[PDB]
Amino acid sequence: TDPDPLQDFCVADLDGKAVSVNGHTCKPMSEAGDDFLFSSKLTKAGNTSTPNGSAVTELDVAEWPGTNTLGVSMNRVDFAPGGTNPPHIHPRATEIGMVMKGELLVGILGSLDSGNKLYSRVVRAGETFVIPRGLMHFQFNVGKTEAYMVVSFNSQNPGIVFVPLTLFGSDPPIPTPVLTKALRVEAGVVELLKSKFAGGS
Amino acid sequence: TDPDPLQDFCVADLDGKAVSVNGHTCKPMSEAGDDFLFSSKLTKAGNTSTPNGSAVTELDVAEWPGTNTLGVSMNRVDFAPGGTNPPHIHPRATEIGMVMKGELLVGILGSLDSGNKLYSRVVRAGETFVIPRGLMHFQFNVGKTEAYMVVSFNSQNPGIVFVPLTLFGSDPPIPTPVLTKALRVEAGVVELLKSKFAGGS
Amino acid sequence: TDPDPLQDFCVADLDGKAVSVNGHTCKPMSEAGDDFLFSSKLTKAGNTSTPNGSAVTELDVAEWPGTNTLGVSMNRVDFAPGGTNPPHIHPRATEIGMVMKGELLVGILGSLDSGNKLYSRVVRAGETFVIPRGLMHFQFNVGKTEAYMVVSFNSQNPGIVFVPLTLFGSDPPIPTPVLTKALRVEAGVVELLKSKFAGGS
Amino acid sequence: TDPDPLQDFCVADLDGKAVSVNGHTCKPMSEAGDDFLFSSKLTKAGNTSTPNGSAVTELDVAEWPGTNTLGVSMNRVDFAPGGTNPPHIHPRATEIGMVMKGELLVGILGSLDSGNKLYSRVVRAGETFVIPRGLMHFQFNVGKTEAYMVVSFNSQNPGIVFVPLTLFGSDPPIPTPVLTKALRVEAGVVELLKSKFAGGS
Amino acid sequence: TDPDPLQDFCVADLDGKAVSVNGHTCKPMSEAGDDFLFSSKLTKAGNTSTPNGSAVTELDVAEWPGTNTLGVSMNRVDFAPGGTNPPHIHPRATEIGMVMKGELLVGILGSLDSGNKLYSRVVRAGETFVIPRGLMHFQFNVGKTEAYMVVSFNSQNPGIVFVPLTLFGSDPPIPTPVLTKALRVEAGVVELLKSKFAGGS
Amino acid sequence: TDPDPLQDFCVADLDGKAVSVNGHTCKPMSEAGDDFLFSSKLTKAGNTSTPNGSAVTELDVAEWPGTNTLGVSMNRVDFAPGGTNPPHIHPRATEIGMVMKGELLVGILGSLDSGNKLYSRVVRAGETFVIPRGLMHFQFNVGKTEAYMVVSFNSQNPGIVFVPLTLFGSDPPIPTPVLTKALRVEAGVVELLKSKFAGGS
Ligand SMILES: [Mn+2]
Ligand SMILES: [Mn+2]
Ligand SMILES: [Mn+2]
Ligand SMILES: [Mn+2]
Ligand SMILES: [Mn+2]
Ligand SMILES: [Mn+2]
Repeated sequence: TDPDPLQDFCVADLDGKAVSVNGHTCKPMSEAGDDFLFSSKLTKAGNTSTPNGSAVTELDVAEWPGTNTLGVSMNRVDFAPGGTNPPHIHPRATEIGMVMKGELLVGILGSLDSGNKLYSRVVRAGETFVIPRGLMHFQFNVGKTEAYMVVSFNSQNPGIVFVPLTLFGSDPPIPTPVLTKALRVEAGVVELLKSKFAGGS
Repeated sequence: TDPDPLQDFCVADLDGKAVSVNGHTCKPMSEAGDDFLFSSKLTKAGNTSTPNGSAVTELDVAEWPGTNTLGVSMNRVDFAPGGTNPPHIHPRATEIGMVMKGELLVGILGSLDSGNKLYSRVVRAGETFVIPRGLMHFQFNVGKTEAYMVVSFNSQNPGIVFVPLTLFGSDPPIPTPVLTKALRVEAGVVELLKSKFAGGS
Repeated sequence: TDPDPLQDFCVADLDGKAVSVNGHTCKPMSEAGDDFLFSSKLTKAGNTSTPNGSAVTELDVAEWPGTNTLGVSMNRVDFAPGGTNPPHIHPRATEIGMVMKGELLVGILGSLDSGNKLYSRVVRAGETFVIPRGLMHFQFNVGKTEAYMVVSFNSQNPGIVFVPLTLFGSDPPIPTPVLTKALRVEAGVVELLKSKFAGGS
Repeated sequence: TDPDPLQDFCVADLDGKAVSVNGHTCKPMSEAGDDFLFSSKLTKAGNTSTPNGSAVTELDVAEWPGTNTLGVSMNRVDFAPGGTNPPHIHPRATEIGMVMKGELLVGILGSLDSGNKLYSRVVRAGETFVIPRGLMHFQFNVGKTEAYMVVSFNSQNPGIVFVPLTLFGSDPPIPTPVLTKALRVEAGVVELLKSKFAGGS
Repeated sequence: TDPDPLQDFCVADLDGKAVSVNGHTCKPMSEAGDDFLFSSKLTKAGNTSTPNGSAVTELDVAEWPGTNTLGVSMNRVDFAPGGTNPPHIHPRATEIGMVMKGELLVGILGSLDSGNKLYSRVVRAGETFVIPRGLMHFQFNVGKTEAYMVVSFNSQNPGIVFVPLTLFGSDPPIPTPVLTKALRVEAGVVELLKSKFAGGS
Repeated sequence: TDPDPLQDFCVADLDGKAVSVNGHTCKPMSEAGDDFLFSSKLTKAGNTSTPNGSAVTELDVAEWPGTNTLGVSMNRVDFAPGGTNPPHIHPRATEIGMVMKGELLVGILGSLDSGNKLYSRVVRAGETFVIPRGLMHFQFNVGKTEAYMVVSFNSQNPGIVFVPLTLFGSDPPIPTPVLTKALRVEAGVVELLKSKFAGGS
C-alpha cells in the first residue's frame, strides 16, 4: 500500500516544473492556508452524455492536493439509465463504495486461482460493496432513473485501467495479429472493435 | 498501514473459539457463498438519543467480515441538532469523509510540532474532509435538522479513542491526583467531570 | 507489497484442513528437512499445445512452499511459434523478466493518466523487461522457433487476471447486455467471443 | 510504519529553503563526514521547572538528522517529584521505554473495543514498558527523588498529541460550546480549564 | 519492516504445540491479565565470563510476549574490560542504542556501494548510536571497568547473524575449500580458525 | 520492503547534481522515451579473472533507472572453475535465483535462533534457490566448466555486504585488536588475512 506519512501534513506541489519524486513534493506549510483538508468537488453530478453512459469525477491527489502522503482518495460516479462503468482495474488500491441513489448491478471477478468467479448483486441506496486490490470489476445501471455512487480507496492515486479502451484504443493500438490470437476471432472482428475506440474515450 | 493481502479473498472467521492472530483467521472459501463483498448495514439511521447526541454505526471487520485483509472499512454517523461526535483519535488509520445531509462543523488538530493548530470548517451535503492518521478531531451539528455523514478508513479496524470518555471514564478510572496535576485544576473539578462519565458511555 | 517476514523460515503448510490465514500457516521447523529453499520444477519446458500457444509453469507458494513469508516467486513461460501469453494483469506484484531463448514481442500498457500508452519491443536471449504492479501486458512469439522466458515477482502469490478469459469466460459469464454496452458492438459479436472461451481456458 | 530505506545512509538536509517531501531530502554523502550516526544530546537532564513538572528532550530527525529513512528515534524524559508526563498519543509509532532512575507510575489505555481498560504499574530502574501505536498513555513520579526514563520509537518522527494542551489550548482554541457538549459540564468549568493552558504550554 | 498491528493487543502464545504463522498466534485476551505490557528482565547484568567477554540479555518476542505485532524489542549487553560484541548483522531491523556505563568503541560498516567505509567512535554514558538495517557492526570495551548498553529495534524479532561464529562454527561447518578460496589463505589457517568455534559459541 | 509506487512510472534521474531523497528523484516523463522498461546489460558474460574467480554484473537502479519505485532488480553472476561468490548478505532484500549453466554448490545460513544451520545443495541448469532477507549465503563452482546464474531481488537496491572484504579490507580496516578478540587468534594471523584484502577487492 501507499507509503505511510512522516509528518502531520504535506500538501502536494502540483506546479509543472516542480522536482519529480515517488508521489509529489510538498508546498511549504507557510503557503498552505486553512482549507487544504477540505473539498467541494464531489457536490455536483458529472455529465453522463458519454459513450459509456457514465461519468467519473475524480478526487485523487491531482484534484485534492491535501491527500498527498495520507493514503486515501475518493471518486464520484454518475450513471444514465442503461449506462455502464465498464470492466476496469485499480493497479494500486482496494476500493470501498456506497450507492447514493438508484439501482446498480455491481460485479467483481476473482483471479485465475479463484476460478475466475463472478460475484454480482443489485446494490441500492445506502448499500455498500468492496473491490479487492487489482481485481476486474464493473457497474451497470439497471434502474429507470439516474444513479450515483461515491467510492473511496486506500491510495492517493489508485490508477484506472479501463479494459475495453486499453485493449482496443491504446496509444498506439495493440497490433491486430496479437488480438486475433488472444481473442480467437478473425481480423475483421478485431478491426470492428478498434473502430469503436479510435476517438480516445 | 494494514498488511497487504496475499490472495484474492479471506473472509474473517469470527467464532469465539477460533485461533487468534494479528487480524483474523479466515473461513474456508467453500463456506463463504456469494454475498461476502456486500452489506446493507449502513442503510438505516442510528439512534441519536445518547448523551453525545450522535450515533456511530460501524462497518469494520467485526461487522463486515469480507473486509478482512483488504485494508479498508466504513462507518456512518448520525447527529441530533446540537449533537457532537466528540474529540477522538484513530490509532491505526487515516479517515476520508463525506457529509450526506445537514451542516457539520468539522475540526482537525495538528500535533505539537504543528503548533497544535485547529483547522475547522462548516461542511455541507456532498462536501468532503480528510483526517490524517492519529490526529485529534471532532464534528458538531450546527444546523436545525438531523445531519449525517459516511466515512472510510485505510484500515479494517482503525480503532476509536474517545478523548472525554477515556480521560474521565476508563476501566478503572485514571487516579484523581494524576488528573489534577495534568489538568491544573482542583480535585472537586476532576470529580465533577468523572461523575458525568461513570455510566460507561 | 507482501508483509515482511518475522523469522528466518516459515514453510507453508498446504494441507486442505489447515487453519486459513492471510497467506499460509507454517509447518513446524522440525518437519521441514534440508531441501525447502530449493526446487527443480522449472527445469522442463511446458506443453505449448494450448489455444493460446503458450504454457505457464508456476513456482508460487502453492508449488514452492519455502517461499512463504519471503516476498518472492518465479514462473517459466514457453511459446510455440506465433503463440501468445495474452493481455493480463498481476493484482499484487511487479514482474521482472528475462528471455532465455527465441524472440518475443513484449508489450506494457500505461493506465488512463498515462494516456494508455503502449510500450513494445522485440526482446531476445539475455535481454530483460519490467512490468509495474497491476498494469496490463502481453508477449507474442515473433520467431520461427520455440521461445521461453523466466520471470520473477515481488510477491509469493502475485495472482493472474487473464483479460480475454475473464471478460468472456468467467464463472458464470458476464451478462451479454453488460458486454454490448461496454464493447460498443451488437449481441451477435459478443456471443461469438463467448463461444471461444466456453471451455474454461 | 515509516517507509523502509532504499540505500545505506541519507542524512536529513534541514535547511529552511530545502525542497519539501514526505520526510526530508538528504545531504550529499560528500557533505556528511564521520559523525552522523552518533549523538550526545541525551547526556544531560532537562529542566523540570515547568507547569507539568517534567521535561522532554527530543532526539527525532529534527534533532538527529542521521535517523532520516532509518525508521527509529529516541527521547529522554526527566521528572520532578510529583511531576507528570500528561495523557498523550503518538500518531505514527509504537514506543518502548526503560526507567533509568526513580519510581514512575506508567499507565496505558485501551481503545473503545478494548473497553477503555487502564493498565498501570509502578516501574523502577532497569524495568521496561511498551505503548502500542496511537494509544493514550501517561507517567507520574510517585517517588521522593527526581526520576528519568529513555524511550525509543519505530518512527523518525512519531509526533506528540498532548491531550490537555490540545483540548484546552490549541491555536485557536476549540469553541466553548463544543467543549460543554463533549465534557457534559457548564461553560464556567470549560473557561476555567482554558485559562490554565492559555500561555501555550 | 514488521507488519503493522490490526488491533490494540495480541500477546504471543508461545506453547510448543501452538499453530505456526508469520510471527506468533496470540493468547485470548481473557487469558492475558494486567502485566503483559511490562518487564523486569533487563534489570540485572548478564554473565560476561564468555569467550567474547560480553553477554547479551534478550527482550524479543520469545522473552517478552507482549511485544507481538507491535514492531519493537530491546536487548541489554554487558562487557568485561577488553570484551567485544563481535562483528554482527540484524537481518530484519534498524538498531538504536544508548551506552549506560563505561566506554565503548562502536563501529558501523557501509556496504559495497558505500565503499565499505568504517565509522567508529568511543561512546560514553548517555551517548547514542544508530545501526541501519542489515549492516555489519561491533562494540569493544576500551575502558578499565565493566561497560553496558541498552539497544532497541524496529522489529519484535530482529535476528542476530554473528559473523565469526557463522563463518567458522555453523551447523555443520562451511567446507574448508570454500573458506580457503573466500579467505585467500591455506587450509591450516582455516582449520585453526574452525578449532576456536567448534564448541558452538 | 521497498516503498510501493504512487504512479505508473518514475525513471531515476541519476545526474550527480540532482536533489537527494530516499531512493532517487525522477526524470520528467517528457524526457523518458520508449525504452526505459527494457535492458540488454545481462546479455554478456562478466570477466571471471578476479581473486574470487567470479564476476557480478549488476542491474540495480544505478544501472537500470526504469526500476526506480517498482520494488525489483536483477544481477548476473559468472564463475570460473573453482570460483566462489563468497559469504555475503543483502541488507534490504530477499533473493530468488536460477542457475543457467554449470554446477554450483549453493549454501544458506540460518541466524542464531535457527542454530546457525547450514543448508547446501548442488544446483544445476534450470534449478532454483531462495535466500531469505539478510541471511549469509555463498556459491562455489564445483563443475569443470564455466557456470552462471541470474538472480532477482524484491528491492531496487538490495545492497551487498561481502563478508571477507568487509571484515579484513574495510576503509579504513577494523583495528587488529578488535579482530584478535573476535576471531580468537593471534595478531600475526589477523595481519596475514588483512594482507590479502589490502588492494580493495
Ligand atoms: Mn472501481
Ligand atoms: Mn473519526
Ligand atoms: Mn506477467
Ligand atoms: Mn509517550
Ligand atoms: Mn547489534
Ligand atoms: Mn546473493
